[PDB]
Amino acid sequence: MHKDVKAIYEESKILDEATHLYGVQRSDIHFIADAENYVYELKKDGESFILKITHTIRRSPDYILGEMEWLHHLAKGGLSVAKPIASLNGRDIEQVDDGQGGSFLLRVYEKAPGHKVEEADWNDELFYALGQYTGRMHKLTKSYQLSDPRYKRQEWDEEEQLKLRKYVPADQTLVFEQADRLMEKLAKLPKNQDTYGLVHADLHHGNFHWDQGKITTFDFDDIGYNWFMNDISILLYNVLWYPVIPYEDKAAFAGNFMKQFLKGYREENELGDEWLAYIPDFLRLRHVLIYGLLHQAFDLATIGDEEKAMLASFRSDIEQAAPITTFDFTKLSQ
Amino acid sequence: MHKDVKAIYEESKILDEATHLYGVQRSDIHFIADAENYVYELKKDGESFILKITHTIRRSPDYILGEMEWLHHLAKGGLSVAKPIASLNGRDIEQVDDGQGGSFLLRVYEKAPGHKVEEADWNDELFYALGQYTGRMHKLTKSYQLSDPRYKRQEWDEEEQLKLRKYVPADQTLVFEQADRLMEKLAKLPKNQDTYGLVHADLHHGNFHWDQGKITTFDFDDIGYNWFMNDISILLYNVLWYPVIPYEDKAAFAGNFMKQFLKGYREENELGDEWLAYIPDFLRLRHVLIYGLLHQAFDLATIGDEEKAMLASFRSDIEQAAPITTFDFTKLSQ
Ligand SMILES: Nc1ncnc2c1ncn2[C@@H]1O[C@H](COP(=O)(O)OP(=O)(O)NP(=O)(O)O)[C@@H](O)[C@H]1O
Ligand SMILES: Nc1ncnc2c1ncn2[C@@H]1O[C@H](COP(=O)(O)OP(=O)(O)NP(=O)(O)O)[C@@H](O)[C@H]1O
Ligand SMILES: CC(C)C[C@H](NC(=O)[C@@H](O)[C@@H](O)[C@@H](N)CC(N)=O)[C@@H]1Cc2cccc(O)c2C(=O)O1
Ligand SMILES: CC(C)C[C@H](NC(=O)[C@@H](O)[C@@H](O)[C@@H](N)CC(N)=O)[C@@H]1Cc2cccc(O)c2C(=O)O1
Ligand SMILES: [Cl-]
Ligand SMILES: [Cl-]
Ligand SMILES: [Cl-]
Ligand SMILES: [Cl-]
Ligand SMILES: [Cl-]
Ligand SMILES: [Mg+2]
Ligand SMILES: [Mg+2]
Ligand SMILES: [Mg+2]
Ligand SMILES: [Mg+2]
Repeated sequence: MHKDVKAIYEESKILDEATHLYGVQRSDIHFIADAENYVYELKKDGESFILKITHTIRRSPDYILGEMEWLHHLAKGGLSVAKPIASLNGRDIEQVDDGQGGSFLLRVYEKAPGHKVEEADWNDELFYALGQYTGRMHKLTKSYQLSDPRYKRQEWDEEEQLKLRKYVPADQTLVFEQADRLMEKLAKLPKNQDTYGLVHADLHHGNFHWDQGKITTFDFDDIGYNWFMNDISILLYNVLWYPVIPYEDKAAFAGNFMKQFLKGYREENELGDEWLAYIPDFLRLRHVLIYGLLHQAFDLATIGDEEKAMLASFRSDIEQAAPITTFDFTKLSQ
Repeated sequence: MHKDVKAIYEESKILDEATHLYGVQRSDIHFIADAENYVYELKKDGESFILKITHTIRRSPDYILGEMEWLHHLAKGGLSVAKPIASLNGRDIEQVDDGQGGSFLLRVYEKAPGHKVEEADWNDELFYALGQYTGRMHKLTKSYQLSDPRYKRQEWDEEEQLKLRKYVPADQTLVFEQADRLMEKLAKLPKNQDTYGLVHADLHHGNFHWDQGKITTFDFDDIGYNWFMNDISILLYNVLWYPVIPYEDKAAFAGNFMKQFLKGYREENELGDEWLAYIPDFLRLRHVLIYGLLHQAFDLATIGDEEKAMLASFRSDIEQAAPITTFDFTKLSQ
């Protein structure tokens, strides 16, 4: 959570607003998580919904409307996504004055059917199904047309958490050098309809439900224009980071995941073998992004020595330009 | 900091006791750090001292007296170490009742002459000097005679922070499997007076001062019986973790540090080349220890998602039995 948002959020006050805006009682709202947004389950007329709250420090209403517009496009095209629900005043986003020049932004979505994947689900069938779904998502995004420039989502390199100098101590000169080199390397990549588009940009097993083999995604809060190969790499990063079943051999796991994923992906979208060589760079970019996120979450003048000790490990991985995995992804060519 | 100690520490009350025990005004007590102990600089009659405060949750007075007996052995042998200073009541350790049947434990040391190493002093000359000093320390420890068994320091395997099952969730089955395998593997190693003895067990560049080429060590809080090559490996782990000058190539840095260190070490103590093969195991052991330390410091029920995300990276390194570096230390044989 962005440290400046955490500092201003008063939960009982803003949830009181939600009660009137969505026509529920406080007892119908249940906390889920507070990672990037404040997320709650909201019960109304038998059914379950999901309330996500954020703030203008990190999101504008128009930017969120660009998320909703893409969601609509995907749902129209037959992809299972969790759709927004309007407030009692008919709004997709409710804006609440914080009293200090900003706004809390509330929005509600349908609760995706099924559940997050568990050990019994963490297998080749899942990885294949993720590939099929992601392929379908990328094919569908090729026909997306932005209705209004107000709602334009960011390009990959505009991401706030990649602005390391804003959040990381100025003395970490090698960190900035390696990050700069990497973003300069990825900026050399070509972009066309078949390689680059509006993508989810945070695929992971906290952001979808599995309902007897059927995937429904959510958490479209970070969508942006990006390479299809990067969208895939971000999922890989995430499954390597938080594996449902812990692994002893990282390379072997990465290779098997990608083998199964790509079998499914290839049934639904064409992407050239040349992109496989860039997976390691995209994995390194995610690591840089996480280092930025962590610094945007922490005040280094107050955090503990233990947190600093863990941050030191991440710092050195970035300074080394250490590969996330030793698996040679080029061997997964068709 | 041990989470149970952090929970009960009443700083102001305890520092009020320190004013009378060591004869200093509250304004002449300056906070330094709160990593494993609460550490303060004391200013008295134009000289400087160091106050370290802990609690009976993690240390007994007799165990600390074991630290001090070794310090005096080393000092008598000509090694520069920061010696304890008695309180105004003539005691090497002062105890302050916590109100619940435990005690805060206060003790004061000489402030070591010199300063912490910086970028300008991070070079082959330092690494060589560290080798010389460490070799002298190991040679000196061979003649240590323990006075009474009350003051015995622990064997390596008795370390609290290696007791992962006490602090880490029971479901991290692969973590425990790897930790157990490694501890059993190291238990196969031979021990004799030339390979094993009472050692510092936490050498790092936060734990010594450099005064124009002369080293004075401190933070003897974790001394215990261990292999000489593990004492050396622990220093290596620590310089790789918090390098004063960040490196791009970990293996090259590790190799160069050890080459310079061993040149110095070999002038002052003879240790067989067969031990070099065990550096990677000892480095992995330290990584296990740090995982235990972090769990001892954190309450997983209340820590934030950002800390958990960093811990997940650590967990996976242990699960993979990932080597800390790819450098082949057996190439540094004579
Ligand atoms: N539409 C939905 N349907 C069902 N459950 C959901 C839905 N949206 C969110 N959740 C649940 O609430 C959790 C948090 O929501 P999420 O949208 O992941 O928040 P976030 O703050 O953006 N977290 P991050 O994944 O770190 O960016 C998810 O992991 C799900 O458990
Ligand atoms: N004898 C001393 N002379 C000079 N400075 C000292 C001395 N002892 C401690 N310090 C300073 O106080 C800091 C913290 O003391 P230290 O003994 O390292 O505490 P700790 O809580 O055991 N930390 P750790 O290194 O994580 O085990 C050191 O890094 C030095 O900056
Ligand atoms: C606190 C944060 C570091 C947690 C992290 N989340 C992310 O890495 C991403 O959501 C962010 O990197 C992303 N929101 C940043 C962005 N700008 O897109 C982690 C990532 C993750 C991986 C696999 C399964 C998971 O359930 C999760 C998860 O829930 O969150
Ligand atoms: C919060 C804690 C993780 C910080 C860490 N300290 C250690 O790793 C060691 O002091 C402990 O592992 C050690 N006290 C545990 C033990 N049982 O001996 C770090 C280690 C370190 C490495 C290099 C230079 C440094 O200044 C430091 C430092 O000051 O502390
Ligand atoms: Cl709640
Ligand atoms: Cl709206
Ligand atoms: Cl399977
Ligand atoms: Cl005493
Ligand atoms: Cl254990
Ligand atoms: Mg999410
Ligand atoms: Mg999100
Ligand atoms: Mg220390
Ligand atoms: Mg210490």
